Amino acid sequence: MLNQELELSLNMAFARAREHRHEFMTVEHLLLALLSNPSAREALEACSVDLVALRQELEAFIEQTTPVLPASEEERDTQPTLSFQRVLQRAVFHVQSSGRNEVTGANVLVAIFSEQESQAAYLLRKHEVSRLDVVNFISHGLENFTTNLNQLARVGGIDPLIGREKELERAIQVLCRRRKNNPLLVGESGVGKTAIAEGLAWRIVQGDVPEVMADCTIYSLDIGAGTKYRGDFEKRFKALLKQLEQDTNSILFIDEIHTIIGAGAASGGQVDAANLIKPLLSSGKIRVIGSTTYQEFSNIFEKDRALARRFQKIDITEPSIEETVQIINGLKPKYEAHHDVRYTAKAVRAAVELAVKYINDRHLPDKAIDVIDEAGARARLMPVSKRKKTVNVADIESVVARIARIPEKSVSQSDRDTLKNLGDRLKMLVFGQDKAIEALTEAIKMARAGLGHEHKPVGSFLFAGPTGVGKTEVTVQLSKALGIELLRFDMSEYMERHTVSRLIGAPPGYVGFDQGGLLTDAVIKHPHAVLLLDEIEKAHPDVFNILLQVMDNGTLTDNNGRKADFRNVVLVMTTNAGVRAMEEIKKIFTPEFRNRLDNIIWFDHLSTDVIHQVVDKFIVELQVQLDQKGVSLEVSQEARNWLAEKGYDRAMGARPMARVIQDNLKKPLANELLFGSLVDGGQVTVALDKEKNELTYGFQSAQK
Ligand SMILES: Nc1ncnc2c1ncn2[C@@H]1O[C@H](COP(=O)(O)OP(=O)(O)O)[C@@H](O)[C@H]1O
Ligand SMILES: Nc1ncnc2c1ncn2[C@@H]1O[C@H](COP(=O)(O)OP(=O)(O)O)[C@@H](O)[C@H]1O
Ligand SMILES: [Mg+2]
Ligand SMILES: [Mg+2]
Ligand SMILES: [Mg+2]
Repeated sequence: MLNQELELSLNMAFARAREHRHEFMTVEHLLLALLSNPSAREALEACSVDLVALRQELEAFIEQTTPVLPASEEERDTQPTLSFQRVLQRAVFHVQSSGRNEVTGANVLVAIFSEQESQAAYLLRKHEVSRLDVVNFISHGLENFTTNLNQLARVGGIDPLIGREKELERAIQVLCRRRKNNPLLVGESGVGKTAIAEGLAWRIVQGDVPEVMADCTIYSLDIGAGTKYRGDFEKRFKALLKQLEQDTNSILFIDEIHTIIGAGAASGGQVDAANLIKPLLSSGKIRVIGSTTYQEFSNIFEKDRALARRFQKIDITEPSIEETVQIINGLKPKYEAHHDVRYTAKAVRAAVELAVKYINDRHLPDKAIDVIDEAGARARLMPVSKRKKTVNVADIESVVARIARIPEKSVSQSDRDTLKNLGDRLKMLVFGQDKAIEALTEAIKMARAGLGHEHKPVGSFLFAGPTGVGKTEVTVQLSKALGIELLRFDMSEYMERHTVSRLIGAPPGYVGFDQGGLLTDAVIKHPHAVLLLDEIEKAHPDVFNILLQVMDNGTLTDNNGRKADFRNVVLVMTTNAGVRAMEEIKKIFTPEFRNRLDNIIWFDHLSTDVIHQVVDKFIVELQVQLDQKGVSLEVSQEARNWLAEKGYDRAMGARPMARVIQDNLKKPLANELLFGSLVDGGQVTVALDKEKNELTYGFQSAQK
């Protein structure tokens, strides 16, 4: 009774339903199959129907609503619904009563119109295909950015909006109010705030929005944390608003509304320009849909108050797992057509569930769609594009793992050579503190070997010991040996309320300087770094609380929802407080603070031999400069003793050494190097006049 072609179309649709593992074979499956059927195809072509858009809409609906049934034990196969059987039976009855030999796809197409409450019939009417059309065929033959969203909808620049009926209903209801007419979509990034504004414009086009909003057109404004860079925000915006307020039912969508208003301007329009237009202050009234995040609504919008009261807040919550699975299932056919691949039902669910578990700084549905797009694209890298089959979760897992992070590079070469030699390298610049450097390098190597927490700084150290023994020098050299930036902050400048009777008397907040800008700005600008905090004992308790968060979470929150990632930072805090005796450090710093440290790196006093090594180091540096000028510097043992004695103090450590070397070894050579015996090279002998306790200087030209 049915055509060969019809029966083939049925088999191909039956085939697709058992590989997608659909439990039901529906009327929408039938219409979809009819798109491959020659007679039904030609009928739809005669009515000028874009078969691809119909293909996409049917497939999307089928995937969102058809239950999948792959599991274990006693279960069932693919089964035609009562309605499906009803349609085919209606076609057979019509055809037999009409005097025709066989049922064709076009006859089934006529039968589908009688399924009044079906999605298939709904889509046919949406595409303006009338039942009569098939019967007649069977028998015979603002200026630039992303503006007019209504126009974008008429073509296909806007991706379809799945679900979120309640949110759309609430936005429409808000726009319909006499006062407080402006919806303010509030939600996290990636949740779908822009998608809802855009999805509304589509509803206006479809006429799925009541008569009062029929003439409405949604215009999106050219936005994208504070705007004021050349032109004239005052007149251009005024001319824009007058062109919108030009007697029309125009809705102005302003994405990221927290940009223009709430923060801080520099001009004289922004907040004040829009404020006039909302109620009435001209000869019209406009409506605005805003979009912002939860934190930007509470703070800069509601408290600083730009226009907060004129807006109606609509909470746009992150979709659930199942709601997101429905969203991906509804977009899936467009991704499959683009990537030439098929995503399994299990991969789709895995994309959503694994993104929820491991991509924690982002939100659904955005992060799940990115994973799906990325997995489809990844398939192109493998030869041509390996279709996939009854497994695909493993692909999703690789993609999610790449997004959740993996930045390696610590194996057989380059980094290995520096880490293995760090101890020795630092021991060449800093003496008398082998243990300190050893413990420091053991901790860097441990973290570089992938052993440690991901949500914590590379290392958190408290460098304790006496003044001028190598604490600052070690961290400065550590940063140069690692090849990373050195971010330095003095905690004596962050005590909050101690320095004022002198002249520097501007301490408002201080913690405000670390937060509101400095500390975070420096860490965002230099993710890989050594963060040195001098004299940590003088810091204000608010700084310590901030430091506890850094050591616990590896992140800071400041400068308007900014994230300072401390994951690749070596935190070093130096203290003089105890004076290495170790029990004194326990009293000064709380157990809570001390137990979050990876190590309290102890630094000892300098020996007489270490002080002599510091002197030699200063002398070699000078010899390097002098040797390049053909000048040989020799400093006698007694003179080295003299420099050691003068450049070291128990209370200052080796702090006075630089000055002492400069005054007694560098300055006395200046005249001879410029206009004396050393002009063309030569020798300098520095000795000690014993019973005078003063250095001796001998010169000889490169004229022996
Ligand atoms: N309900 C939805 N249906 C289809 N796609 C959605 C839906 N919600 C969000 N998206 C998509 O997820 C991504 C993030 O949505 P978007 O509107 O940009 O989030 P937001 O504006 O809140 O930051 C976009 O690709 C958007 O198309
Ligand atoms: N351990 C040492 N090895 C080599 N030079 C040192 C050593 N200790 C001090 N110095 C010299 O003295 C100066 C002061 O050292 P520094 O690390 O800044 O002291 P502190 O331990 O108070 O932080 C350094 O710049 C360095 O020139
Ligand atoms: Mg957006
Ligand atoms: Mg200081
Ligand atoms: Mg110090």
